[PDB]
Amino acid sequence: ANPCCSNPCQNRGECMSTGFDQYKCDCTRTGFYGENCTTPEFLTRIKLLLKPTPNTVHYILTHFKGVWNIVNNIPFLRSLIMKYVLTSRSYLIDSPPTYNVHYGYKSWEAFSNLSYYTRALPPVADDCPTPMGVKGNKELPDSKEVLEKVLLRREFIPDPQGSNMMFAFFAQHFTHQFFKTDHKRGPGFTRGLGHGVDLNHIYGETLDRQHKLRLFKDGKLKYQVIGGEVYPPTVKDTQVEMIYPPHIPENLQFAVGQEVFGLVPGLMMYATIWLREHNRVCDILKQEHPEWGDEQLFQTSRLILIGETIKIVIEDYVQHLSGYHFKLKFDPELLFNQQFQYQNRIASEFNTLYHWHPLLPDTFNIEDQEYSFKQFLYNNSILLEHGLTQFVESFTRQIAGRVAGGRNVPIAVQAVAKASIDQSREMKYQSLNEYRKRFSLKPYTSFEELTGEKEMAAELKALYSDIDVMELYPALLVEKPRPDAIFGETMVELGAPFSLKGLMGNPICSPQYWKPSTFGGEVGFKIINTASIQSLICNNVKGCPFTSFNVQ
Amino acid sequence: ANPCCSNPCQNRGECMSTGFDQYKCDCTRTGFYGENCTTPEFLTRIKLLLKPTPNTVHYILTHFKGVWNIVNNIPFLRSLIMKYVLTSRSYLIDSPPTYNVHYGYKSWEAFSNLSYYTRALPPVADDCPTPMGVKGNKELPDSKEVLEKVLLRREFIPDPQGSNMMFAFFAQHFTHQFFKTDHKRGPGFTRGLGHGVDLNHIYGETLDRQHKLRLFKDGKLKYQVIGGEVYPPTVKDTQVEMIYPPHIPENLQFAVGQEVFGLVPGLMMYATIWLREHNRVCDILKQEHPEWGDEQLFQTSRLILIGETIKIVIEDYVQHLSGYHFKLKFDPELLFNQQFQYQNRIASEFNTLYHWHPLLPDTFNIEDQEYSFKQFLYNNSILLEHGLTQFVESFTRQIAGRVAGGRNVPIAVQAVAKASIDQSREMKYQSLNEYRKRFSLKPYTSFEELTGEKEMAAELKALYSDIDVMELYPALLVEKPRPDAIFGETMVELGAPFSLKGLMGNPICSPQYWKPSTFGGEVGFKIINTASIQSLICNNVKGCPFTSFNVQ
Ligand code: HEM
Ligand code: HEM
Ligand SMILES: *[C@@H]1O[C@H](CO)[C@@H](O[C@@H]2O[C@H](CO)[C@@H](O[C@@H]3O[C@H](CO)[C@@H](O)[C@H](O)[C@H]3NC(C)=O)[C@H](O)[C@H]2NC(C)=O)[C@H](O)[C@H]1NC(C)=O
Ligand SMILES: *[C@@H]1O[C@H](CO)[C@@H](O[C@@H]2O[C@H](CO)[C@@H](O[C@@H]3O[C@H](CO)[C@@H](O)[C@H](O)[C@H]3NC(C)=O)[C@H](O)[C@H]2NC(C)=O)[C@H](O)[C@H]1NC(C)=O
Ligand SMILES: Cc1ccc(-c2cc(C(F)(F)F)nn2-c2ccc(S(N)(=O)=O)cc2)cc1
Ligand SMILES: Cc1ccc(-c2cc(C(F)(F)F)nn2-c2ccc(S(N)(=O)=O)cc2)cc1
Ligand SMILES: CCCCCCCCO[C@@H]1O[C@H](CO)[C@@H](O)[C@H](O)[C@H]1O
Ligand SMILES: *[C@@H]1O[C@H](CO)[C@@H](O)[C@H](O)[C@H]1NC(C)=O
Ligand SMILES: *[C@@H]1O[C@H](CO)[C@@H](O)[C@H](O)[C@H]1NC(C)=O
Ligand SMILES: *[C@@H]1O[C@H](CO)[C@@H](O)[C@H](O)[C@H]1NC(C)=O
Ligand SMILES: *[C@@H]1O[C@H](CO)[C@@H](O)[C@H](O)[C@H]1NC(C)=O
Repeated sequence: ANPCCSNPCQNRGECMSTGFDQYKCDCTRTGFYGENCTTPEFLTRIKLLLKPTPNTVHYILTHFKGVWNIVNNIPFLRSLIMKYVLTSRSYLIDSPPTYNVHYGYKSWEAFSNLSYYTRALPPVADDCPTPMGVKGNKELPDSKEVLEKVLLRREFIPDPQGSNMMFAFFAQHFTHQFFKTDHKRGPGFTRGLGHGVDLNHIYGETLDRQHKLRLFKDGKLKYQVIGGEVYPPTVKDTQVEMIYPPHIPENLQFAVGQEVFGLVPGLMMYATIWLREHNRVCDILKQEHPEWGDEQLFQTSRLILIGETIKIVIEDYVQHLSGYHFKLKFDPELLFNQQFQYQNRIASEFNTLYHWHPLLPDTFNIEDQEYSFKQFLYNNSILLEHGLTQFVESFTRQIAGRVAGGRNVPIAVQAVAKASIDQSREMKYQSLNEYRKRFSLKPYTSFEELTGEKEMAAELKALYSDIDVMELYPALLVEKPRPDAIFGETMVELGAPFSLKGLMGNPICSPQYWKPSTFGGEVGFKIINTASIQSLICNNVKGCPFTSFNVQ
Repeated sequence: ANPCCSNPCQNRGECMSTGFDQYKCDCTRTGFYGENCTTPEFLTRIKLLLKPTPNTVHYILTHFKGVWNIVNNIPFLRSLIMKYVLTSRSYLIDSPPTYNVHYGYKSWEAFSNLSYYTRALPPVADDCPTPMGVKGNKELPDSKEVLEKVLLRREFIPDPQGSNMMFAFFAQHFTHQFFKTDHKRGPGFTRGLGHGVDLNHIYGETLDRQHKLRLFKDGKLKYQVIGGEVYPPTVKDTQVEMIYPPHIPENLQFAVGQEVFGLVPGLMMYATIWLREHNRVCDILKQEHPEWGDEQLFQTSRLILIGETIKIVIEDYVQHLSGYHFKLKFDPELLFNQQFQYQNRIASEFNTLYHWHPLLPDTFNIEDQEYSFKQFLYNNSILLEHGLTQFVESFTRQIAGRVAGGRNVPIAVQAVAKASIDQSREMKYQSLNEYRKRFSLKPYTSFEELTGEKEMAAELKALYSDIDVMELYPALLVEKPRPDAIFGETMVELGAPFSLKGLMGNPICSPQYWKPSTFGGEVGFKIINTASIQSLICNNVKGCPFTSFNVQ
């Protein structure tokens, strides 16, 4: 019935119903006019001709290694380039946020209710004749069919970028501070009211939990020593609620910021590394500030670890993902004479696109052992058995799986992949191509253009019939990868903007925050500005083991 | 104890303790350097010489009536001027917010905890030797003494700007959506988690309350008809919690967004006017959108009333307060090519400075009657007795009191003035002069310079001894007023920045919001862009009585 069910309005024009059968597009500031915001304004046509495609730009970022080598060493050029990578993307994210699972038009409820993931594209109205709007059949294809036919791994396909398990677990650990779906309410709701990098996964969402996690001397987090090694405290000692299956002995129930982290030893590894890091920074701060009390030492340390986390993500993590020869930089100052909103809201689609389960291997290989999924999950002995050092050495060596290119979701975790499909539909996601369009990408004209091959395309075609009805999530995992890259174009172009907004939108990047005293002086500031995945592990793991995000 | 107690750092440098007895100032981006951020940089000296004082600028805004008359009629000049008034102030507010009652240094707790009023200046550390830091005596003067000596009204001093009761009650009504101190926690905490103009005082803080207040047809708010006139529903019909003394009969317990509004008939007057307005905009929207359901009609109407509210406040309310000959304009577009944070956090100091109780008259005069405080409070009969029309006519005629200039707090309300003093101290406010310095104002060098007279100055001197120990709140009510103005310099210069930030920071002012479809089309948009205090009363109060914020 809804006359906007067709997504009539293009180039970001907003569709509004003007009577039961008519509609109108608001093209304000889109750069286009006409009934459907498809006729470009003169100034808009220039831009549309002087605008390289993302695939061109990526090509330039991943070639001319010699030229980038020179740029990387001219601080003022490096700054000019990073500033461009930061700002070019800004315009792709609504901020303040707009829509959510229940609101396809702006409302105060949508803006003000922090429990919702926000939405880059509004849901398909409940009374549209098809799931994707007006196109396709009354129902989407059997999710199980799509799962089995183009998603499930036959043979393990390694990531050509050499991503490793140190990377896979870092992504899970880091992303799981802001992806915390509140399943009691539904898939489109969140328990991460911080809506960003606040390290609630170390310190807790709520003051109540934070306080159980704290030692209240020297600003430190409680911890225990086992075989001379530092580890998170126990549930028994802290009373913080954790999710453990009943058969887990009280002494193995580790308490950390995030209630789910006890479930995977990879998580607990990072949880332990970051716990050590926080207490480490405390000793540094106390040294500088014998006048300081427990609160200030604690809060300052937290501010510093937020900085470290943003640094490592941009300069090591995204760096490695990108494959860029240009050396990415974490420098808030680059946005200071620029228009930018220091605020963020986690988008449902960001969450969805970030279900990188293909990363996971068939077995988890530590030292001599090869642990099956069954053996690895909820088994922290494995951690105590080998220790952090051996975990880091091992995970640095084991290659992670390719995410795009299709057929690489481990069977052990198929239920999670099916849910990703089913819950997308539940949330009334628009189609792959609508999302491509929304991110300034050219719609795919056939399934074969999407996959870059024939077999999976043919299966997808038989299932969906029309490319314009293809779904975002599966498309992501099935897409033709960039050359020797871990992802396809859609993943990158949707992901980068959400990612940089959540990184740079954090308040410590704001002018009033981004200064030495915020972090307890120049020595605190330097911890942030010199932080790296290597130092993090080096400072906190015994024998300062070498690590990196790819199998060297 | 704390080295930072004396407030050593100037020009917005941050004080940090470097050892028990030393300190350091972070002057990053202040424009000054040196141990105390007092030595200006070359570029800073130019600015400091080409910068007119606020008292000069005010003079220019309130004279040359002929010139402003021309500027007000050249749309592009009017736009250039308002843009300057908007932006000149921006730099005075920390956004993202920084400090609060418990945090004198930035922390994630301070930033993230939405229950706190933020702070424009950090509290005085708990272990400073004096209340103001290092200056003054171990305790401030008897708050009662200050109350009685320079705050209590002998004779009613009328506002020379001719502010009236329609104005007084509008400020109470409007401000009381974002000033809602949570007294269970303490004076530095708020129940207004919207931290701005969200009209929760009409619609409720929580979804639960909103829903009890709503009719669920045509997007309307419940209401009742009494003697052919429309009024808010009752507590018995709705179950919404209100604050009424026990002797109030169930049929007089009106339910509205803000639990406290039943306490003053002036509040209930506006509460009724805005309730009517909301249902009025619903009829308009249904007419335009017969396709629309109850939710969308309700939410859109709310978006529109937010807009109307921001419009009226800038173009009528602040207009009248300012005394400016320049015609202020509500135009979000003026900030679109500008650096600005669409976000806000209510400052404790804003709350404090807005305790405009001197506005209140000795009696409330409606038609023939002269009601005492005792008779007026919690008495909604008075409203049903005379009706809205007669209330508007009467309150348009009755002059309000002058706020600055001293000795004008009605005795009936002395307890509230004392609390304002006591709770300031409880929250560890810095001194008047610290706050002056913080808003780029020149410290007062004597009490006589503050009051502009001798008698109240002498009393204040005998009480405080040192001008540099004088307190913000009393100073506000006692200050020498601008010429024939309602306020003194300190009130204006502190007040204006907080005020404009809360008005313009609202998301509907953000580019992705400020467009017709957000408000259900050009007809909804036009309601916002033509709204005025007069159109509000006229479309909603029988007889379309003439109203205004000032006495005729
Ligand atoms: C290591 C073994 C893993 C298992 C057994 C697993 C399984 C699951 C399960 C059951 C969920 C939904 C429940 C939850 O919140 O935890 C989930 C969600 C998710 N997974 Fe994983 N996963 C694993 C690793 C990873 C990795 C490496 C990533 C890469 C970032 C990842 C990304 C995500 C994301 C972003 C969600 C959504 C979380 C939420 O909405 O709360 N997972 N996975
Ligand atoms: C109409 C008769 C009025 C009465 C009986 C009254 C009384 C009070 C009382 C008892 C309080 C503190 C009570 C509490 O917060 O629990 C208060 C606070 C306050 N008053 Fe008034 N007042 C009146 C009018 C006004 C007006 C015209 C203004 C002008 C703006 C005003 C400004 C304020 C403000 C800003 C607060 C702070 C409340 C908060 O922090 O949440 N009042 N008033
Ligand atoms: C963010 O949006 C959420 C979804 O709208 C809100 O969650 C919903 O709030 C309601 C309570 O405020 C619940 O509705 C039910 O309403 C009936 C009416 O009479 C009550 O009796 C019920 O007790 C109440 N709940 C139950 C158990 O039936 C919704 O169930 C509730 N949850 C969901 C997922 O819809 C959030 O409240 C909102 N957040 C904020 C801060 O307002
Ligand atoms: C914003 O900051 C507020 C002020 O710190 C927080 O409010 C405080 O949270 C505490 C709950 O975590 C309460 O403290 C008490 O702690 C002991 C622990 O052993 C409990 O037994 C007590 O029952 C608990 N309070 C009670 C009911 O006695 C504080 O009372 C509470 N309020 C104040 C004024 O401090 C807010 O929690 C915080 N907001 C967020 C979102 O974290
Ligand atoms: C979820 C997500 C997706 C992308 C990014 C990201 C950000 C950036 C940058 F440079 F803008 F910072 N690049 N970049 C990126 C670029 C290219 C690839 S690739 N090698 O798969 O084509 C992979 C990642 C980050 C997070
Ligand atoms: C609480 C508060 C305080 C000041 C203002 C304000 C804002 C503005 C402006 F500039 F933005 F338009 N002026 N302006 C203002 C200016 C001058 C006076 S006056 N007649 O007392 O000197 C009174 C008010 C608003 C709210
Ligand atoms: C209204 C005309 C008199 C005002 C000036 C009074 C100076 C302060 O006088 C005070 O008056 C208070 C209010 O009645 C009383 O509660 C106190 O006992 C008294 O000290
Ligand atoms: C917009 O395209 C044209 C108007 O130029 C119109 O025929 C069409 O109906 C509109 N879009 C859709 C989906 O039909
Ligand atoms: C957990 O790991 C331990 C130690 O390596 C192993 O012996 C045990 O079998 C594992 N338990 C499960 C249920 O996999
Ligand atoms: C800052 O002012 C000067 C340093 O230039 C010095 O006299 C003074 O003591 C410093 N701080 C204080 C406490 O005034
Ligand atoms: C309330 O007002 C009514 C009529 O306006 C008046 O007669 C009555 O005395 C007042 N009641 C109180 C409680 O003062």
